[PDB]
Amino acid sequence: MTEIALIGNPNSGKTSLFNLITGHNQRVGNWPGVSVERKSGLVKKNKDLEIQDLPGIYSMSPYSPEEKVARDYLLSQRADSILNVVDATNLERNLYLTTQLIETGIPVTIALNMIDVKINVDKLSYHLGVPVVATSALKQTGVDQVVKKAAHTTTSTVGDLAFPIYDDRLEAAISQILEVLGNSVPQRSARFYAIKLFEQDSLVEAELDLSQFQRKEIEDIIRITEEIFTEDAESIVINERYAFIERVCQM
Repeated sequence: MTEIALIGNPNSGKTSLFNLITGHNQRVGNWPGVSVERKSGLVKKNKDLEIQDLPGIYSMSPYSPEEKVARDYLLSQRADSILNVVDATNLERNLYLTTQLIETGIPVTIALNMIDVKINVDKLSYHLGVPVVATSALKQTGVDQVVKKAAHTTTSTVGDLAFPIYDDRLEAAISQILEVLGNSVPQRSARFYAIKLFEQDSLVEAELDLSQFQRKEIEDIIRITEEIFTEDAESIVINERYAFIERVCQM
């Protein structure tokens, strides 16, 4: 069975789209160890697809349990695909999460929502390297198509993946964290873990069993990259994401 993770910003009509895809059969439980709601449901028109609703989140930071829930699920690789619900009226701000979702290594399909409620869909698709489909609940179009696209854009079907490329200086840091990580992380999510370690993410630092050597190399890399920017590590990433998004939205 194909498991499509539904994730987006709050107020993107994500919970609206979930209900319109799954119909009446909705199974709700609880995530392990936390009080965070676990919503799920099979696709109304295709019962062979289970849609896993994730809570509406703006980022994948170590500060929120909802954001931890979303992250941990995507790194456990229980999801085949990501169906990223994106509010078109606030494209730049919604794409902050998207860039992070793409880095996890689970193929992303974007349901570009609230088209009715101008963007060239194909150019946005091309510069993010992900399938994008305009979805309008009002016109009742592309909802079935975007599900189908996510359904066959999975960890199984897709070979290589396009990740957002940042400044050469940060890419230098990322590849040097990638070299020192070795096989301590999966190839699929390696880049995701490398950026989090650069940011000095509490969850990732504590999650990975890293040798004294690896931890010391990551430090040197952070120290030098912080000096060349004259900016703290976390901020460097934040600015890079927005810069990439602005470059992408220009298109």
